[PDB]
Amino acid sequence: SNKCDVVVVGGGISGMAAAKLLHDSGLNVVVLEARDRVGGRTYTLRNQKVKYVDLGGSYVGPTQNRILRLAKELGLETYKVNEVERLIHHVKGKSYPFRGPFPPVWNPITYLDHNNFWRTMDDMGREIPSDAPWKAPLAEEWDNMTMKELLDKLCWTESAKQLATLFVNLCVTAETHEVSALWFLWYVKQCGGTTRIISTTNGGQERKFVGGSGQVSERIMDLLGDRVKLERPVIYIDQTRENVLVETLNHEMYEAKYVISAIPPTLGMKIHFNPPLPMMRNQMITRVPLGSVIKCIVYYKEPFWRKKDYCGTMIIDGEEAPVAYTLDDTKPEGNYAAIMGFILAHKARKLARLTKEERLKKLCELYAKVLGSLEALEPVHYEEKNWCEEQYSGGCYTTYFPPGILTQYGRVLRQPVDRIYFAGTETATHWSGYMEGAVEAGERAAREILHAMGKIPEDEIWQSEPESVDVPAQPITTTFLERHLPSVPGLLRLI
Amino acid sequence: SNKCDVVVVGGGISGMAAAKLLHDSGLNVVVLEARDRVGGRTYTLRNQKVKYVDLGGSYVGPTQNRILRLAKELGLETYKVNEVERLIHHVKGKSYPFRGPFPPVWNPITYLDHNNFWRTMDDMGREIPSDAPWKAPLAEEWDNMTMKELLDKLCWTESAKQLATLFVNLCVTAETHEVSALWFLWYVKQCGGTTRIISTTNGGQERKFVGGSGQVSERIMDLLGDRVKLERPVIYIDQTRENVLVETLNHEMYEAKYVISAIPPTLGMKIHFNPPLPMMRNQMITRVPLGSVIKCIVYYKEPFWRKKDYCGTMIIDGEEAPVAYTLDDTKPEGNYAAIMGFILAHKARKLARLTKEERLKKLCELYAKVLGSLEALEPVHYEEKNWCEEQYSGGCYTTYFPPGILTQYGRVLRQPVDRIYFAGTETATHWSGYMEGAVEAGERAAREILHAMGKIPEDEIWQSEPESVDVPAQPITTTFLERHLPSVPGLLRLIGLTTI
Ligand SMILES: *Cc1cc2c(cc1C)nc1c(=O)[nH]c(=O)nc-1n2C[C@H](O)[C@H](O)[C@H](O)COP(=O)(O)OP(=O)(O)OC[C@H]1O[C@@H](n2cnc3c(N)ncnc32)[C@H](O)[C@@H]1O
Ligand SMILES: *Cc1cc2c(cc1C)nc1c(=O)[nH]c(=O)nc-1n2C[C@H](O)[C@H](O)[C@H](O)COP(=O)(O)OP(=O)(O)OC[C@H]1O[C@@H](n2cnc3c(N)ncnc32)[C@H](O)[C@@H]1O
Ligand SMILES: O=C(/[C]=[C]/C1=[C][C]=[C]C([N+](=O)=O)=[C]1)C1=[C]C(C(F)(F)F)=[C][C]=[C]1
Ligand SMILES: O=C(/[C]=[C]/C1=[C][C]=[C]C([N+](=O)=O)=[C]1)C1=[C]C(C(F)(F)F)=[C][C]=[C]1
Repeated sequence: SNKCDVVVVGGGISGMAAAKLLHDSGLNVVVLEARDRVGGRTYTLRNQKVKYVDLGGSYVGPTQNRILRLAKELGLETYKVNEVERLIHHVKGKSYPFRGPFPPVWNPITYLDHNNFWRTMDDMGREIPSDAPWKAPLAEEWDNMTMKELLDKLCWTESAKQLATLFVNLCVTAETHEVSALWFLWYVKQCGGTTRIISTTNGGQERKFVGGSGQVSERIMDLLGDRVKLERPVIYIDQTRENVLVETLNHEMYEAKYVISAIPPTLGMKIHFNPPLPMMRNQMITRVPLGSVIKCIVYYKEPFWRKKDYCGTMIIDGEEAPVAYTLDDTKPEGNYAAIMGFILAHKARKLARLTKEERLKKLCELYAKVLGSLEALEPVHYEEKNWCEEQYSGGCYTTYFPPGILTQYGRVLRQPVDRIYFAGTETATHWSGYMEGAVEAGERAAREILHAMGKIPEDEIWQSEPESVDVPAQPITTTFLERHLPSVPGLLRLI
Repeated sequence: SNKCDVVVVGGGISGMAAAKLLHDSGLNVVVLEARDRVGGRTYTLRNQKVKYVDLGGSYVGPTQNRILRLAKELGLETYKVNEVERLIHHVKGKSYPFRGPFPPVWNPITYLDHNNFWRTMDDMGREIPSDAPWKAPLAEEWDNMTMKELLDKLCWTESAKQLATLFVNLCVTAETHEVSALWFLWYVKQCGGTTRIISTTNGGQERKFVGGSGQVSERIMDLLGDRVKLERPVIYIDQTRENVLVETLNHEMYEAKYVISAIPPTLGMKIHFNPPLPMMRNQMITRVPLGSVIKCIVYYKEPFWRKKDYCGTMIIDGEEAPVAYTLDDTKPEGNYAAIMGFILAHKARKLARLTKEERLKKLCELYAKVLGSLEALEPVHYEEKNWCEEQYSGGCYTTYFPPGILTQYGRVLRQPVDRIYFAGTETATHWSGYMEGAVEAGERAAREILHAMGKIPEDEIWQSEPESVDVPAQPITTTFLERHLPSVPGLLRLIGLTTI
């Protein structure tokens, strides 16, 4: 057997961040990675046509201080996603350009309904503990409803319900009827609320890494050398003896003091456990699917949309459109002009039966309509990735919780099982679902082990992160009218 | 490698029925079973205090002709569960004895609401094809609602909503808010509807096997001999070469022409696939949990409840009650008197924290109150099994579908993946979730392979089953009033119109 201090299962950002922290503390770590690459739900493809492209997780922004610090230490730089010109909201077959993060509305009833929807998402979130959403005062009530039920109650207009639906589909790559209202409300609040999660400027989509986010995992693999074992899917963990035994599919055995599980929760099902897992974890890992998305990048000769004072952001309502959301993916130098779009949730499943060339035609025709430009019909290149097909991800971006699961099983997610500690972005308390949450959870799991070893005190397990000097956060603000305008039923109670 | 025609993954009733059919057809089969025993979600415990007891699946009944036929061919016999005396419905801390399968209501408005609830479940079921529920005309609308939402729309009384809640909890070991309305309506219709699924006499809970249901899998293992490999959990299936390669945890390799996967769909996640599964199955097997249940059997000196004209059936509403449903589990000889009860859904999670002795105490106190009998506080023995702890089951009785999954992913549940065919009760079209459905699916998967091999024509893949001569099925009937009485909103519309 190969003997080490800690085996880390998974070489995504979380497992690499955990392995780096333990290595830096002087422990002998091994990373066992199922794939022939590191990075997991991050994947940067390089070729002459694109230079580089993120086909998985890409964006970082203010308040994501851990991923920004880790990347800076590994030598990476960010650049800003283009948001100089106007965003577009495409509604009932017409483009409405706008500025500011929230698509505006002009009808006064629709205005009250939209304002109340976003305000209510944040009001509900203020009662949900980031580190324990099952402790929300209405946890059971909210966990026993889907987001479809909540939007049916809250939205008096079809306009608000359609945009709220798009919000859920885009944020969590899942239908409103698939997901728990408590879990969705927690998910938004633990990113800093509605404005922060939906924003490019001053929010989650502000920046990308120069050369791709895959460099985070690749550069930690560079540091660790042959401590990273590629094509070593873990099949078996045995905790019955003095040392933990970890077996891989290619017949290798690893012996360690402790294990970090840095894989999506449900992919724990791919490991046979001795002794069996405790009942609550045994069932939990069958109840926590990942969402569905195709990330598609269409390349053009120039960023032609900018000539029409459009930044390349499109928010596209309705069933017919394959893509509900796009961002400008042009490189910081103005070259490799491109539009990134997502095919979300049921559409990822519906449109997966098409060929790559058929998806490209649908996207170009959509973009030609929304940007009002024939130039959209002349792509020079195309790259896409359907994350639903990945055996060792299960989907993207993250794990969602169907109704009833977070209150019954949520407490299990980061509970250690003897000498197995749990990392992965699903176990974070701030930007869970993101690269930021991956770093938080991997470093916290590593520090749980250092505490178990008697190397650090209990109060050092959870550590605050200084604000980035390069990407400072501006405050989220609201107006008097936003805070105090009535809801639609509120306007009716006054009549 | 060990070479054969067909590797069957899983030695539950479904894999064992598949293996038996293939063996009987002259093929070389191997069964790879993870556990040190066959039977899976069936498990018959034998000891001197109980003689035998089913801690997993137990009951069979009219219309379950495949399991009856298989068991009969293996030399097994059935007996009837005791339903001679009155059933009890316990609600708001009082017991109401009754006869007939449905707990009755006297309040006229409540009666309309109850009648309409059961009628509507079956009316909706008649829109849903057993072999393709996603083809129901309103499949998307019904799949995008939980059963909680459906009961909130349908039940105009708390009485009906509370009974309907217990019905879902007991039938599918899940909460109403956990499960798709389309899936639940399918599940009930593919068992023959509300009356058949809830009934003891003339329904699913009519009979048990003398000596236990585990004998089905055990007697097939006896016929197959050393073809059944115990403690062989499958970890890897490789279809990249001319023969399929199947690898076990204990480092054995099996080579076959075809594979039958006879495990619960989500337990396919325990296998690494080369090439990877197609996208739809890859995601489906992360979306289909099994329910939660502890099956608990309390033994007594005598079946004392019969002396009070109670058969031992208790239908118990109330968050405080650990157990929502019981049956008499006395042996057919009248000895080893016992009450079987289920701890369902969230209660199986909440009460798993307790010791075995603490659960026995809570159950005895409950039974004493419901039966009005101090004798219930004098148990002589106790057996239980929490199925939520089983690595190689995932839960019991069966797999449930949360909202949105059956329409998006249901088409791939029994779609072959190259040379992998899918059995297991979850893939059945009649009594899916039951031992009957295990037999249907195992035999159908085996015939798909016989067809692939050119041994049988396509029209022999799906085969009807002659009715049991031992267990005749009475038809499900309704009265004129049951068919035509209005719902509560129907009555309100009649009132509004009159007064006009
Ligand atoms: C896919 C995706 C993700 C995504 C996104 C868009 C798409 C299409 N957009 C994002 C964004 O713009 N910004 C952001 O911060 N995140 C975004 N995301 C999500 C992000 O990619 C993920 O949150 C993060 O990458 C998750 O990291 P984590 O380290 O927690 O998880 P992982 O990447 O899935 O890594 C797990 C690794 O484990 C290996 N594995 C799996 N099973 C085994 C076994 N049995 N044995 C050994 N290794 C195993 C996987 O192969 C993987 O490398
Ligand atoms: C648990 C339970 C079930 C049950 C019930 C009450 C309880 C508490 N009441 C029932 C009843 O009264 N009447 C009835 O007809 N059914 C009832 N059920 C359901 C019933 O037990 C199940 O429907 C039926 O037994 C399912 O049979 P099936 O053959 O489809 O599935 P299985 O029994 O789960 O068998 C699967 C086997 O596969 C092995 N396994 C799992 N993973 C692997 C791997 N990787 N490799 C090899 N073998 C594997 C399992 O160990 C099992 O033996
Ligand atoms: O929820 C939103 C965006 C999330 C989001 C989450 C993860 C990853 C990414 N990304 O990679 O792009 C975007 C949103 C929503 C809206 C709105 F208002 F239309 F609903 C307008 C803009 C953005
Ligand atoms: O749905 C019911 C019972 C299913 C059921 C399904 C599987 C296995 C078993 N079992 O082993 O006991 C019982 C039911 C429901 C009622 C009612 F009406 F109260 F809801 C009254 C009696 C029975």
